[PDB]
Amino acid sequence: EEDLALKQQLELYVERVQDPDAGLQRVALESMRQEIRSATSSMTSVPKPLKFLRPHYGTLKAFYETMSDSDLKEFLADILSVLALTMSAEGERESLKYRLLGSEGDIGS
Repeated sequence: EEDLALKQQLELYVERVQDPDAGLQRVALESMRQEIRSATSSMTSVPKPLKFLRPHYGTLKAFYETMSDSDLKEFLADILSVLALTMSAEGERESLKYRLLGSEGDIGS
């Protein structure tokens, strides 16, 4: 039940990111960043959040393409740069392109 609840939370966060409200978008993106940081600390297995968020990579890419410049854009660029680790085809430099457009936040996080 816990895995299903986490998957439901992830898809709900994606839907809230798709919502036009800037505040809700910021809240969802911050929650996604927090959970990604928490899960990545597990060195013993591929994070489940990545496995659950794999299908939404194209939708998030389109949403990035549809947004105007803003801090939300930088946070979403950081998220997509982190996500490209598992979905970028060999030779597709999406991660670096989104990182150069991302924030100058601490890489180690």
